[PDB]
This record gives sequence, structure tokens and C-alpha cells, in this order.
Amino acid sequence: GIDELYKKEFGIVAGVDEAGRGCLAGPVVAAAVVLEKEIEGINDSKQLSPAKRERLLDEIMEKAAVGIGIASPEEIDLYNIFNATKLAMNRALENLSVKPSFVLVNGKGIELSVPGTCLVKGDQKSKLIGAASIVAKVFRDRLMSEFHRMYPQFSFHKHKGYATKEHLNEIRKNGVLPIHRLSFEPVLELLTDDLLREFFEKGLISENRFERILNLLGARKS
DNA sequence: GAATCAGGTGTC
Ligand SMILES: [Mg+2]
Ligand SMILES: [Mg+2]
Repeated sequence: GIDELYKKEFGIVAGVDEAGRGCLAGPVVAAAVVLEKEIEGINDSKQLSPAKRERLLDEIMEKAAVGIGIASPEEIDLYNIFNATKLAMNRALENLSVKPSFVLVNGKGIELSVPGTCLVKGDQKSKLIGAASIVAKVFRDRLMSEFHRMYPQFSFHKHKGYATKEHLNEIRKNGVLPIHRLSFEPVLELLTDDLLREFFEKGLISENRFERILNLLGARKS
């Protein structure tokens, strides 16, 4: 209903949502979705089991136009998680072949390159947002599972990079990676000067990133 | 699903 009201006043409306904000590693992912057919059981990604998201997605990729955007750990560290989130969302809109005239964005305080309105608890007031939320979450979880294959010593396929007990265990035993968000507190506290310079020297992080984290490290514990 | 315990950073 909410969507339809907006659909009638503005025309083609996309719903936008993001996954991965609170993570310690990996990109933030956003999805933009325009959907005209119905998909029963569309609802905030959190109130669904992984398996339900799985099949709810299959249907989405068949009945809807979808654009996916990501912002990297480097961009998070340089721009901050909020600006990086808006970047990913704008990238999602760009990758949507159906160019919307209005956007329904999950949350608060976000102005994208397309006029729109933000909705607190948006992923459950709106089907479009609810569907984007599923797309982002599953797509991101795939990304993290595939980080598991790249860094066997990290159960990214389970904790999806969040600050779980085992993830921190893993960081302490194995070391911070370049895919960790080096500006995030628990990562920063385990990082050392030595390791940072090592990242840079091996070409694992850009000079700009190196410089910003070096200064944060300097300001640390103060 | 709901609870309740954990743990991240933006806005203003
Ligand atoms: Mg979400
Ligand atoms: Mg919510």
C-alpha cells in the first residue's frame, strides 16, 4: 500500500536498503529494487531465515529490476561508514537499468542522487525496501562466504565479519587483514604500526588509507 | 519468530 501511494504520486519508485553497516570486515552492500509483480512473503530481511531469504531472492531476481552497489573497506575507512553507505546506495541506483523517479530509502537522513524519502523501519513499511533488504543481505553473505575461501583461518561464512567472539579470537590469533575496517575501534586496538607499514609496503593498502589509519593509530588510547 | 545476551558507527 505504502509503495502504491508513492507509485501513483511519483511514478517509478525503487526501494533501497543496505547490509553490512556494523561489520568489522568487508564492504557495505546496498540494493535498489523496482518490482511490479507480487512476491508473497516479502518482509524485512531480519525476520526471515537464511533459507527463506534464499528462495525469496530467487523470485525477486525473476520478477524485479535490481541494482547492487558496494563500497569497499578502503572507502569506509576514508569516508566513514555513513558516507560509504550512501555511496553504495548511489552505486545500486546506477546499476539499476530501470531508472526510478523516486526512491524509498530504509532509515533516516539519507539523500541519494535521486529524490526520495527515508523511512524509519522502512524494511517493513514497504515491500520495495523489504525486497532490497533481502537482496543486499544475501548478496553480501555470499561475498563473505567467499572471503572464507580466501582467508581459511576466518569463519567469514558464519559471522559475516561481525564482531563476534570467534571473529575477535580469529583476529588476535591470525592478525588483522586489509579487508578489515581499520578505522573501526576493535580492529584499530589490535592493529600495530608494524603491521600497518607492512600492509603499505606489500601494496596491500593505498597510501591515502595508510596515512589516515597511521594517524588514527597515533591518536589511539587517548 | 522472540528474547536476551553480545558487539560495530553514523546523525543531530
Ligand atoms: Mg538491511
Ligand atoms: Mg530496521
